[PDB]
Amino acid sequence: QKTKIIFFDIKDYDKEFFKKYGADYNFEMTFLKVRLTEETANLTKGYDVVCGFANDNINKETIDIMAENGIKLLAMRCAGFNNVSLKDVNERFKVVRVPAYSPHAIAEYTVGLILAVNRKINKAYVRTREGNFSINGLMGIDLYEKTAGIIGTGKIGQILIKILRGFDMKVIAYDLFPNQKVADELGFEYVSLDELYANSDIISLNCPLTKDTKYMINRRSMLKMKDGVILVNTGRGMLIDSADLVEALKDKKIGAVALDVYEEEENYFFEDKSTQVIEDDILGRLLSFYNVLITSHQAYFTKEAVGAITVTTLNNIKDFVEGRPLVNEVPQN
Amino acid sequence: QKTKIIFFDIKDYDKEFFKKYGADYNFEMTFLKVRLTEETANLTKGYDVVCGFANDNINKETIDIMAENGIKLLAMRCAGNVSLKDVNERFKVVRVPAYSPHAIAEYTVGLILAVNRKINKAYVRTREGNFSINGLMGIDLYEKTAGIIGTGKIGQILIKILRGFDMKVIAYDLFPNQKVADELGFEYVSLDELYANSDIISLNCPLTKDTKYMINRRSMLKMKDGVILVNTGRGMLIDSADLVEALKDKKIGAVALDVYEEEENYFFEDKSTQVIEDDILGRLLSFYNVLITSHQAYFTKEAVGAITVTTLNNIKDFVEGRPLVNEVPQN
Amino acid sequence: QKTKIIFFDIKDYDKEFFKKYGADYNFEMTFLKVRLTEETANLTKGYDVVCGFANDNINKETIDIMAENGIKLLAMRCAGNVSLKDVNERFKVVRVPAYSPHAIAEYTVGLILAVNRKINKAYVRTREGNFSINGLMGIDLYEKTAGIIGTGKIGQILIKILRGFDMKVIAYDLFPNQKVADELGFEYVSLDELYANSDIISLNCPLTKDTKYMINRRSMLKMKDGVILVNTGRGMLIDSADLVEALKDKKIGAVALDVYEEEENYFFEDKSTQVIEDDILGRLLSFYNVLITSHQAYFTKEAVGAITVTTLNNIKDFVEGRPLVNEVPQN
Amino acid sequence: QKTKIIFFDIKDYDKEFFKKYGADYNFEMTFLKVRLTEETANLTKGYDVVCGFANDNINKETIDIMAENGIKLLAMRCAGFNNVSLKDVNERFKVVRVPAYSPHAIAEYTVGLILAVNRKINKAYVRTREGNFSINGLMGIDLYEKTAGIIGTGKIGQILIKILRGFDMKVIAYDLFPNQKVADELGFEYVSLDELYANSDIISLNCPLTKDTKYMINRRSMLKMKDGVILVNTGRGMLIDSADLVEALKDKKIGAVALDVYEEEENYFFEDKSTQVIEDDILGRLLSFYNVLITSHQAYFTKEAVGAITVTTLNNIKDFVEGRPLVNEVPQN
Repeated sequence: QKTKIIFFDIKDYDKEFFKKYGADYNFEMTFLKVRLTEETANLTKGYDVVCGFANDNINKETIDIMAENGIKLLAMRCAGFNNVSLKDVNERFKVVRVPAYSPHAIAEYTVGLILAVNRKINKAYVRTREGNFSINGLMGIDLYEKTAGIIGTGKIGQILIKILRGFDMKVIAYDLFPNQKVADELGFEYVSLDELYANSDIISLNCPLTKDTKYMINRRSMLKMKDGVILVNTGRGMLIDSADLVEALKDKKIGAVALDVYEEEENYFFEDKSTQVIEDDILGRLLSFYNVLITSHQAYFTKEAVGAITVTTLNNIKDFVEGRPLVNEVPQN
Repeated sequence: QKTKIIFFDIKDYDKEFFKKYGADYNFEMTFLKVRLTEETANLTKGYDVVCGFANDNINKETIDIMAENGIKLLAMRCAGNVSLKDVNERFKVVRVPAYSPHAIAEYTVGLILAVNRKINKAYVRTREGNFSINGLMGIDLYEKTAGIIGTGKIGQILIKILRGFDMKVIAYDLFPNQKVADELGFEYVSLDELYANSDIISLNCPLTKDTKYMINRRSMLKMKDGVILVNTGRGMLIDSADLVEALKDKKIGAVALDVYEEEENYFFEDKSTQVIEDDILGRLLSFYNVLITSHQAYFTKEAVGAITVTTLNNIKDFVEGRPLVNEVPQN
Repeated sequence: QKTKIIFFDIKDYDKEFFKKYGADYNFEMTFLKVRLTEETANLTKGYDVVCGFANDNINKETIDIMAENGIKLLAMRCAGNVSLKDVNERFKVVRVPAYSPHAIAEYTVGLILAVNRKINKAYVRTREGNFSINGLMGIDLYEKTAGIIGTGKIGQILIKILRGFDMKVIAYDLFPNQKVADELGFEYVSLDELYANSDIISLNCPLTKDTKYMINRRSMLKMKDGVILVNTGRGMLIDSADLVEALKDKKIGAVALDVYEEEENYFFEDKSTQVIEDDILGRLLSFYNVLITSHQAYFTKEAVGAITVTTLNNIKDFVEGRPLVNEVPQN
Repeated sequence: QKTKIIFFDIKDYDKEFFKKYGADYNFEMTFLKVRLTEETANLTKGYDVVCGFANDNINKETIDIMAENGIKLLAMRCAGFNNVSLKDVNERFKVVRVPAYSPHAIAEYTVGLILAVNRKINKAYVRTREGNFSINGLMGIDLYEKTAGIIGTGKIGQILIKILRGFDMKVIAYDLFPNQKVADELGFEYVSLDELYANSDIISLNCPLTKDTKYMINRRSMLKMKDGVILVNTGRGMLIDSADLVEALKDKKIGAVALDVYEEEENYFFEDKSTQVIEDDILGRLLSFYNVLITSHQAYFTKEAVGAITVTTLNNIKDFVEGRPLVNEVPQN
């Protein structure tokens, strides 16, 4: 009678959110701790809907077993789907995701990254954990009255800008669709890229990836920046030409950099590669610089974000069962 | 003919700033990284001025050696650790506080976010090639309540930053300034109200008999489960043994400590190759949700330039026979 | 028609070895990394055989669920943690020890050297770009005395390795084998002699009422200052609270623990995002000269192949109606 | 009257060794905690002899001040002297060092490195320190009955071989001056390089650096090795073509590698570069591989070695004062 959903890779918090928000939905929900892989795909027997996540390995064999079991929808409770062999589904079931949003989580994370690399909080941690309370080399800069250059004045950039204005930073910004009323309200100034590069003590990337923003941060543009600039990217990996970023670090143009995204993150992120070789030379090199901080696309990861993802997942499933268009469908080609 | 100054505990930019701001004064400056203790006090021979730092051990023997060497002024950068009564007017003592309000408020926000979003933990994973984010979920600050204990200048800067996050802010101080509360958009409350309602609590108040161990088993009982606590004020504001129990009980969600009630035995030094004798500190260092840093909230280029200048002004005032603004009085 | 086996706690080479050595038997194998607890016990539905590991929590509820699902055999890899009396003959239980003597002796020498020469500490420095070696001085093993407690097969292998270093070796066992002592070149001694004379002490003996807390405040008092202690035997051989005091007093120079008296709450799991409730363990983890590893002395490719084979032989014997050599008897 | 010696960078243990062993020498010894640099060089006033160490910065200005102060000998209590501006001394004083020996410390260290990388002891440490008691990915191999290939059968190689024979490894070895009696006594077999490469599960470099051993471990020779080989070098940095070592790691030819020496260690070793950029790409890349362990020329560092260095330093100084040839002189060109 009720729609039967099997969930994989569930943590206590996921379970509580699905039971809490799903109370209104008329689904019958079973929560498993294991990931969805070919070892576990036969547990989908008897279910109508499978809910998956970023650690699953949803390959051909997994897909085949779920289709044979008559699964009709695979709902990913995340924005990525690189772990799904889309080409093998063949419309045997639909696939849906949850697009990234959570703009406060991400703007807040960005400021946490700026401060962590500016003030060396990660490095201090590793020292004190080992009983080393020396602070030599950990000096940073005050943000007060420095200039933040914000690339992108969407919803994430606006939240970011309002926080940095709270630090009494001076804020300049670049966007192809500037909004002068928001600039008046938050107290920042729109400028060209050239002006932003020349004048900014810290630079954050908060703009979408298009042909024109692809590798916008590269050798040429970093030459225009101030020596010692702090760069942060929680937007998209491909906004930065990573190889050039390595040279600018070496030349000392870039004072520090924090990356929550990476141009070839698909091969690395969300996975523990701590016991295997990292084949990407540029990533392996970035990980050895004292002033590089990398994190694995975690800017979103707050309980509020997770709760909204949970809601979107339940709405995804309801829309499917009611035959509505799937706005979060992942197309199979 | 030149005034001779020997510096101990030299770190980032100390040498360049002292040289730059000390020019045109006829100073001759010797810059050591080592600390001042009885084992290095002999190096003060032939100097007019010794300039030290908070972790020096300036005990009676150290004092006697410098007095014997005829030093005239001992100037302590960033200190609160001199055995002042053994000096006995043999030389003057100066103490230059590391009061740098922007640096410290900004650091506090960096600590809140680091422990909330587990940035330090992520770093240790990704450096080792582990890109899993399991267990690293935090909370949004937006629309949460921040409880700020102390509304001096560091607290005000902090509050204006957190109001930028659109946190709701309440605060406690014995000398409230309602004009600033109206300007920054916060509300003054009692300690009991602050404990009950705050999702984040920051300590930015002076250490008195009454604030000593104000955060303790009873007060932490009144806090919300999962509260984030940060302390960049003074170590003694927190009963550290009770803090260990409140972590175990899971009352405290996460804690960042830039100060520690017995930091004088540990801070600013590398003890990575010796035993830490303090049980409580050794225990705090093994919690997943404790971040300790070594009193480094002050540590920016701008702060250090201002401290350096204040230090040199005291030295110049001494040499020109004016009052030493930062002199520690004896008698 | 196929025998169905579900594996929990799968790690390095488990899947490949079970597949390789299990071929030609008509087994159908499902391989999970998760652990077996009441929250995963339902996954055993439809299986004939469950194959678990030492950190599973096989409590009454877990047992009841597997019995309800009709499992016939629970085979525990590397265990000592099943609530055996709740089983009540509803299924058979097997326990396959992680006894692998070369792996374990070799690991022990790697632990001695790691803590002596501070290799682990160096790693954390150089990974961060710190190539200073200050504080990392060790001692030569050549001509020092090694005290080996237990001369079973793991102890014998260890002793032959340390004799290769030209260490002098003394040993304690209640069942001494003088022929092996003549062959390997060591001398049997009392515990008091071993404590007094040993620069290195390794525990490689079984846990009985008499060896329980044999290393404690009194016995460590008899040891030489700066002694290196290693334990890859059993956690309970050491009174861990006394070990904390002996570290603080500086009696113990360095200690490597592959086992811990309460390891059953911690080992084999990632607790990096939760509180460690055990005070003593949290304190041991903050000493510079403590190295703890999670019962991994066994963990080589060869050991695991042999354990895998023994596991599969028990399963095959079950299916063919022969005695299960590693069955844990009930009644 | 007595010869006056000023010592820099003294640790408690150094002091105790100099007082203990110098009791027979008739020197007057002053021990300072500070390093010798231009900030401290005027403390050499009134002394006849300066005793220095690897963290000193003995540059032109330092040299000039010591010469003006009438220093006659600079004794380095270490084997290196890259931190001395030799060209500026101009025979104003002599410079002596202590050549490396301590063969037990170094053979013992080598085995500690082999085991650390084989058994992942360093990685386990970082995990348990963080409260992670998982052992996934930490599996090693038994040494028993595997084959160790030892390049160099000098005093260090012989000690190493006797230890590994204690593990009941099979040992084969290469040396240009083989000693068949030592091979009979220790139970190993001499072989060609080609045979050693083809047959060894672990390989240790314990041979001197000459034209023929320079980059002997390179692309071509590592192609001949077994996949998964464990390589250890406590001999000299230049025995390995480091760039090729990075490619062999990536290809998975090398299973793990432990380096106590590095071909351009002069720029890095003994110094804390944890708050600055590492300009050497190859070093920065090596530091990010899971199966690379680097340590800073510490194989020697035991109390026995330090005590012998102390003795050699005192003998250095006595030989100088008595006008004997200085066998440990560092020539100034």
